[PDB]
Amino acid sequence: QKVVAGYFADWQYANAENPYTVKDIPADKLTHVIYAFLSMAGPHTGASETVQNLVAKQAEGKDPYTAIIVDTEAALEKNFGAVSVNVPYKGHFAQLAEMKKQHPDLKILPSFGGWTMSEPFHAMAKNKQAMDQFSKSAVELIAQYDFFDGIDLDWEYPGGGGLTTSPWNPDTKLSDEQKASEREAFTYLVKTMRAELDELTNQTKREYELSTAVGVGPKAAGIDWKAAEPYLTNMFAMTYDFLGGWGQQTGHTTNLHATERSWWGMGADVFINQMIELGIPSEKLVIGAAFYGRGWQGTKDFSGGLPTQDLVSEQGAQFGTGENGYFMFWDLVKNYGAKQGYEYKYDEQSQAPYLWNPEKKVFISYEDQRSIKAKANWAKQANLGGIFTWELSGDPKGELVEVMYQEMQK
Repeated sequence: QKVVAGYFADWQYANAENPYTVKDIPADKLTHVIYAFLSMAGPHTGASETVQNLVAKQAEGKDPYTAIIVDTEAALEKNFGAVSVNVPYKGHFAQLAEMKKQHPDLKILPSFGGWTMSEPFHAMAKNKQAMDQFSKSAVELIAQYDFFDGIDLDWEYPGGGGLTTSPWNPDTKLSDEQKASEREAFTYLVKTMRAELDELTNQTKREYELSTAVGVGPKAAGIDWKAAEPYLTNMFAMTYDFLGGWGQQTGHTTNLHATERSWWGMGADVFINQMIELGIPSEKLVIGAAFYGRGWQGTKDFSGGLPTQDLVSEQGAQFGTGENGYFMFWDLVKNYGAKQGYEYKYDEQSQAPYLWNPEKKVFISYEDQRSIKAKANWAKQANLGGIFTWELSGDPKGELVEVMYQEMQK
């Protein structure tokens, strides 16, 4: 029985072009739904003003580093439709409670953190009591919202390399002291959360999962996997965002196979193998697939052949699906076809599709049925735990979910 997991972004329903809700989830084809994102009462100076305000409102009258719902409008308030379960809230959470009733073998996890809300973890990790407050309160939160089956951590990342912790800027770079501190803090955190969840099981007789997202390359080395892995159920390997419009280096964002034409030798396979070498058991690792793409404009010295290890562009694409340089799968399918000047290409060696617009010199790296099938078969061959996607709304018709399910469970 393999993991087939989908992240559900809490904000996507509000896009009138693809107003994706819990009711749109192909729950019969998934083993896990991961709700993104919750946080804690701590600093979010690096996030939008909107998130900072929401956090501040939720933080009021709570102890520092209490686990919180951030977008409570989405989670609890918005009426997405009547349900059969007897819960006093609406929002996505009522829909999730209904979904759990209708699909009782499905696991539903909240995810804490993500790119823009990882910042507070760094403050939290400086104090044992802060970690203990987060752990206790996160489990209290799922105890209240009892359709959840555990907790997913998305701290990007212990040892830095995240939004507010770039190592290449002296202003944000973590000291070596801070990196060692955070390495030990992550082990403590998962040990403490696992014991808290164990206490919940003493009370409810239900099993709960504790899982984490895992960054690639140096982003995985910041955790002591040999010490931490016993406490963790699954490791969601973020084998995407290898490249994107934040940099000029152009190519595959989520290619299965590293090749000689990979920028810096990158590929999912090499990164998953590295994770195994660091001590994550293969059967716990879940390979990451994308229902999005990333793109560039002003791609240089390229005419639609195979991408190479030195391929650059003037800049990230100054357009996207609701944010520049970021494209949802559905948008690519509907609006970036041959008739719009974009030629479909497939790098068979890398197992990755890409679009090339010769007239606009636009290169888009993405993921499709072919590459997802390749990833799922590779996952089976590598004795991995399964496959996951960021994120479900990219595939409104559930066509890519169908491939994950069919290929991962065959």
